[PDB]
Amino acid sequence: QSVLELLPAVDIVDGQAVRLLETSYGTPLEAALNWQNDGAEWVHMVDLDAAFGNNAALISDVVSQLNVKVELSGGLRDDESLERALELGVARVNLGTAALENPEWTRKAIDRFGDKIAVGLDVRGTTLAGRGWTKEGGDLWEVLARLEDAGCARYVVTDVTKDGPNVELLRQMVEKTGKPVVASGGISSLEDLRVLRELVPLGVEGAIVGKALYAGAFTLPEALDVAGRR
Amino acid sequence: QSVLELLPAVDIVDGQAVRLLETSYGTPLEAALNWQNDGAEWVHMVDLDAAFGNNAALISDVVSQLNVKVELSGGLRDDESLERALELGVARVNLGTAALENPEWTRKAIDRFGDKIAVGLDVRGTTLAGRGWTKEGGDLWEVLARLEDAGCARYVVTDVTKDGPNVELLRQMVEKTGKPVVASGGISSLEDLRVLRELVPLGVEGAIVGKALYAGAFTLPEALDVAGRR
Amino acid sequence: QSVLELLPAVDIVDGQAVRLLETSYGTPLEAALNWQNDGAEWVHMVDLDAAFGNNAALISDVVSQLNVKVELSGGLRDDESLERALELGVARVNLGTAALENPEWTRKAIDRFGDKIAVGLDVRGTTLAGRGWTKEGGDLWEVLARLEDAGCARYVVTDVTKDGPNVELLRQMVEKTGKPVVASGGISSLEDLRVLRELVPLGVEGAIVGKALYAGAFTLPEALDVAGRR
Amino acid sequence: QSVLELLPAVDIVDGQAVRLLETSYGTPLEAALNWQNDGAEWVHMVDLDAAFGNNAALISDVVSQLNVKVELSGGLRDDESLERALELGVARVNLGTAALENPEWTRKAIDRFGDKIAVGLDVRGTTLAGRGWTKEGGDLWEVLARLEDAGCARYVVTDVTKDGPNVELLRQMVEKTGKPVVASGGISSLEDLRVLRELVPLGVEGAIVGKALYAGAFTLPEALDVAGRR
Amino acid sequence: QSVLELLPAVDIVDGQAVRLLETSYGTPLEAALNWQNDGAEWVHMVDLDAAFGNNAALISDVVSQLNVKVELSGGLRDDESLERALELGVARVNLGTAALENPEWTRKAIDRFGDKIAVGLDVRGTTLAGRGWTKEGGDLWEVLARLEDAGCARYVVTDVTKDGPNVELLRQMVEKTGKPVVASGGISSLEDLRVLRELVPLGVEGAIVGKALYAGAFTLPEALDVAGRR
Amino acid sequence: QSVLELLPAVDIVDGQAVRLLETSYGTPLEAALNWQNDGAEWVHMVDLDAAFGNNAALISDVVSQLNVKVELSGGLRDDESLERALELGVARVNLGTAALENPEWTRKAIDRFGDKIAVGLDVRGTTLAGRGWTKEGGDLWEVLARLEDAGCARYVVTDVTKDGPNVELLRQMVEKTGKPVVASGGISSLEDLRVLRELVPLGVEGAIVGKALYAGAFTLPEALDVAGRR
Ligand SMILES: [Cl-]
Ligand SMILES: [Cl-]
Ligand SMILES: [Cl-]
Ligand SMILES: [Cl-]
Ligand SMILES: [Cl-]
Ligand SMILES: [Cl-]
Ligand SMILES: [Cl-]
Ligand SMILES: [Cl-]
Ligand SMILES: [Cl-]
Ligand SMILES: [Cl-]
Ligand SMILES: [Cl-]
Ligand SMILES: [Cl-]
Repeated sequence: QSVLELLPAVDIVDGQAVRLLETSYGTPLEAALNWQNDGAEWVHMVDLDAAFGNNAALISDVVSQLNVKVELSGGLRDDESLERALELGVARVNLGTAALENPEWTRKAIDRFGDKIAVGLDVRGTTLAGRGWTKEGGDLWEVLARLEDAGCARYVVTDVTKDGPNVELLRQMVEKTGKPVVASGGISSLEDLRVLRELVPLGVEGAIVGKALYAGAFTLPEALDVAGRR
Repeated sequence: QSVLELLPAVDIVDGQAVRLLETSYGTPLEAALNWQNDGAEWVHMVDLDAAFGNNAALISDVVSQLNVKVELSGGLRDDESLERALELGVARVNLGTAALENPEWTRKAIDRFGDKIAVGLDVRGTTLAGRGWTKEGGDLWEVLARLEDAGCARYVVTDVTKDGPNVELLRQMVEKTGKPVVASGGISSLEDLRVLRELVPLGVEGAIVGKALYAGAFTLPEALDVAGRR
Repeated sequence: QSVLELLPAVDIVDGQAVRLLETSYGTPLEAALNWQNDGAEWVHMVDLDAAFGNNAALISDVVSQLNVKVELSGGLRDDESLERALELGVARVNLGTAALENPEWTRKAIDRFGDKIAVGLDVRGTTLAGRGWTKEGGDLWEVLARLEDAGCARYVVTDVTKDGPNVELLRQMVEKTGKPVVASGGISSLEDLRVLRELVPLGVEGAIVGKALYAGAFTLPEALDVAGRR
Repeated sequence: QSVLELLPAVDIVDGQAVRLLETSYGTPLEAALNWQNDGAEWVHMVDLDAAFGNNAALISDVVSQLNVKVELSGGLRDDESLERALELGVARVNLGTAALENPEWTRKAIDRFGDKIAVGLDVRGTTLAGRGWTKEGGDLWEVLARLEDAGCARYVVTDVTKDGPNVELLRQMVEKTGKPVVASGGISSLEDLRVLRELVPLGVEGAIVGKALYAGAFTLPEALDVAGRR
Repeated sequence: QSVLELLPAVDIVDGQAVRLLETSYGTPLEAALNWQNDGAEWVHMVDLDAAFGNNAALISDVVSQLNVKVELSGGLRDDESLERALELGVARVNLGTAALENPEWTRKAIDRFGDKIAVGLDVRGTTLAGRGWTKEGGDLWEVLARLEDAGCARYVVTDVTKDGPNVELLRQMVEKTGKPVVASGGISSLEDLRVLRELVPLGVEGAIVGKALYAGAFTLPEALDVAGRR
Repeated sequence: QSVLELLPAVDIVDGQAVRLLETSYGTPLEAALNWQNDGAEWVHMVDLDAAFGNNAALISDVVSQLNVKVELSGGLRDDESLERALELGVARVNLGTAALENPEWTRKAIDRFGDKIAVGLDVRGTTLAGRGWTKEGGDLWEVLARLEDAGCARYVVTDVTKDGPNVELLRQMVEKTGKPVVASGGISSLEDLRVLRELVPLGVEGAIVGKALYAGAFTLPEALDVAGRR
């Protein structure tokens, strides 16, 4: 059975990161090291300071001192922020809002950096998240169409609903694009990982895991045993 | 028996939050996680720094890493503050003073954001709280009348007296508006939760809990057993 | 026997407060919570940062999360400082030096805010404390006369001598004014609390307690048993 | 036998103070409280931040919450610094260098504030300490002559040599002035306290103690038993 | 058998450094001391703050208080940064990107400072790492050719791939240059150290070790036993 | 046998100092106190913040509260820095680079302050350390000649090589100058202290100790037993 990659979360907030052992804080390195110690191949690192930051050295420490691969997201919205992030040596970045608000910029980024770029999409069902005073979340399939035309290598789809994984949506995206899709959200137990691993032959590549870890539904080693060991 | 939702409090003060285990401080995530671990569906998060702040990343961490829903209040007084708060992805916000001092702004907010907006009212009996040099707390029923005309989805009524829950007031508001009302204050024991849960069929939706928790009157699991488990 | 109210001290210094368990520091909330846990009805909170500060959020946390009533003092010397303090929702404030240096301002404050205002007087015997290069402590009875004409609701008299409670002075003030008087200083043992409680029928309302607590002369529960439980 | 007062040292450095239990740091209040707990009547508090500072709130906390009397020194060199220090309510201050470099200012201070002012003199044998590029330590007896003419109430003489107490010098000063003299330095054992206590009838009032405490030569209770209990 | 030198890593990030005992943070001195305590001759110190800083005093502390030799890298990109680093007294520095982007500057540095200068090259296989919007990693052998013409004393080759040591590349560089080469990356077990030590007679001088230490593959004493004890 | 004075090191770095008990950080006072507790007469205090700072209060605390004598070095390079350091009351200072780069200034300092001034010389064998872009370490004997003409009271010679004590150099300097010389570096065991103590009759006065302490070669009490107890 083909392996479902896991990307346990590391959130950088006020220049530190929670680590799940109970909880403690410390550096992003210590949080990512905890996951590596458990058998992780990847971490999904979100720089929340940058998103809403000067954590470049903290991020570079993770890249330089750990074997785990870093997928970095948060505030990668313009030429300077993107170039600086890639200069840190991370394995991959995720673009988010601006990549959908600035489609030509996203295309320019994909053209230049190729498989180092993935695009994140936050969804409630099949609706894109986000509502401001004058802006609304666009049409998911119209957005996907633009990214596909740009040759986006990889999609990260985060279900943000609070009210299991959306298999139908993940299926539709893998079929429209023929690209790897990474799922996030909708995971409450190891059974949800089983459900996602059944989709690996269809193109679901991996899952970001975080909420279920902090909720104590399972540990990372338990998740890796279910998702698959390479 | 219909369930009374509980919204245990998390107060962000100097960029940290007390957690009740004895007390310790740490991040808002750790405080909200403690409640989630106890079975909470919601937390009522007050950004006191913003009210009297740059806690956006701390708040986003809670939203992103926890299953608990966040009702966010504190300093949501103008277009920028409101839009920024909603951009954090929180389930709901509460407006307070400005929403009563700027009725047209409140109406504009309700029109645009709908059920993401609730309005908080601080009361002593049936008098609105607040006295300045030249401003006084307005007429509770005149204020409610304006909010009802605006189509406010939900009210959060906090009894600030220090001298049980005001059943008569909560009854009157649910009947005037036909909207859900969340109670805060006047809770000293589990019996007060019983009293409030009897009002769920009349439209009392939930209770914010905080004072009684810190006073040791009960624990959150004990409260949830009384208020109801879904 | 009529109860003598106790107002155990909480001093906010560099944005933190000592807590007496040995001593430890933490937030003003944790200090006030310790007293509440012991049975306190009130705390006497002094913002020393403001007096000699941006502790508004820390103070609001105490008001919002605790059942104990807060009597707040420190740097309440002008329209802005006073209005901001009252906006925090505290039960009562104490004015100090400026209230005696600006009698018309004090009168204006008393007229507007009524029983939310008490005035603190520091004394050595019957002499008002304070000596600068060009200013001296005024005449205690001349100052009291002005406050009485203004209708001051309540006096807090702090004996600052270091060289038991001054029963004669407290008696004279209760008789001149017919107002409640709160005593501070001159307490070295539980017997001093007995002495003060005998004055409750004459108008001594309460005692601030602090020095004797830190000196280990008694604990707060021991003091409350002597002063009276409501 | 007349009692020799002890004034154990508290040094405020970077807004904190070492406490001798081993050593730990914390607030000036906690350091002064440790001495009070041991039976101290006085502490000799040096604000080193001010000397070489905004510790006003920390100092006021000590004054307000402790029974121990504070003798405050450090950076009290001009009208503003002196007035601010006295406004903190401390029992006594010590003037140092400026009081000898600005004799008329010192006289003005003594005239206004009387027994709240003592003057500190640092000595090596009978030579005043201090050598700059263009300034030298003046003549001890010529300096004393000016202070005596000014009516200085009290002298604090600190022996700064590192190469027992100088009984002859302390004798000469008490006889020239008829004023109380407080000794500091030259104390290596309890016997040195005995030597100093024999001088109490001649006018040596007290000793600052610090070096011997940190050196472990004795504890404060042991010192108080030797110096005398009132 | 000729000894392979080990250069265990110390990364200075936010003015502190992780130490591997589990992990803890503290000063760069404490991290380097841990390695020295284990038998290290060298540490490879990276100032990540400078790279992406004012850690000069922290670095000087290591140089001054420890017997271990420091190889310092990070942000040594111009005349001022280089001169300041060498003024700290470190045994050796490593130049990185600028040394390849500014070949004449690198030559000037090598000419002046000789064997105090080594040049670091980050590689994926035989491709130089780094891709920006308009800049790409140059040709490894063309870069090496320029450094050889400049008389570069020593090369530090870091394999940054995440997808054993590259013996062929290390062989080619030692043969092209006749200079010592230090390897970094590609070490997952003690066997990889054996592989590298076999290359010591060919000119591989040492290995930086870090990833494998934090991964728990071996301890530093275990590594030193394999690499060789002098 | 004449005693060899020991001057255990205290390095002030980021306003704190490592203390060797394992290691911990705290204040310079706590570090110097540890040495005093072990029997030290002197500490050699280096203000690395000043060298590469506002540690004046921290330094004054050491001087004022401890019996140990302080030899202070670091950044004493000009009239203001030197005068300020001496105003802290330290027993002695060491001048370093500027004293050799500004010989007339050094002479002016020696003329004014006499035996309070010692000059530090960093050496590799008999070569003065330091190489910049345009400056080189001068000729050791030519530098010494200038200092001797100036009447320098004392020399501190630090061997900075990393590749026992240099008896020949220390001998030559004591004979050229007839002044006390303090050695630093080249100490790996108690035997090296024996070697240095044999030179006391020739004019070697003392040794700074630090590297060997942190390396665990001996403890300070063990060193004092070897160097001599007065
Ligand atoms: Cl990576
Ligand atoms: Cl998850
Ligand atoms: Cl939420
Ligand atoms: Cl409650
Ligand atoms: Cl209150
Ligand atoms: Cl008291
Ligand atoms: Cl006092
Ligand atoms: Cl002493
Ligand atoms: Cl080095
Ligand atoms: Cl490694
Ligand atoms: Cl000294
Ligand atoms: Cl040494």
